[PDB]
Amino acid sequence: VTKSVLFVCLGNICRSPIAEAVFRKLVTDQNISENWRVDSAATSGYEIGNPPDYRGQSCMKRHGIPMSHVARQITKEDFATFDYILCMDESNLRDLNRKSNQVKTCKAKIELLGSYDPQKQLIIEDPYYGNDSDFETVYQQCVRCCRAFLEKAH
Repeated sequence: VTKSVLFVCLGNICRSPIAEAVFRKLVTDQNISENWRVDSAATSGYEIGNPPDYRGQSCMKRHGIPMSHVARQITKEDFATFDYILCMDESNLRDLNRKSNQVKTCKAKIELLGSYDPQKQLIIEDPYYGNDSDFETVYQQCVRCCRAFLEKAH
């Protein structure tokens, strides 16, 4: 059957849209995009409707990675339909775990995306109050973690 992954951050503007776009390009480059449902969402409603932070778009454009998204908040349905929910920081994880204990069906495994990093940079830190170099770090983390996740899901 199709496999699915939902990347999650607080606002779904800085971090999770990059993770989604990196993963989608990885599976498309490996001829298996059709086997995956890939998405991103927010724990909060703070940015609903908005495209990714344009600093993130600038970073993705440098790297040649297509990125298009409209921010949305995670829903109770997403816990039933996704195989994996991969989030950025421990505050996301606590939030997601709280929301997941409010539904009947939680198929998803809920984990830090950085738990996949061979370099063991566990937290993908919010770059909103940082600079271009922070978005670049987020990017690099997502490239390492997404490849590892694709090679062997936990």
